[PDB]
Amino acid sequence: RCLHAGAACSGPIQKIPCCGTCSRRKCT
Repeated sequence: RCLHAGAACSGPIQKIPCCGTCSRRKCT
C-alpha cells in the first residue's frame, strides 16, 4: 500500500505513504 509516482500528496490531512518522496502535491 503506497502511492506511485505522480500521485497527489503533501496536501491537507493525507495519511497514505507513497512509495516515493512527497513533494508539490505529488508522490515522486
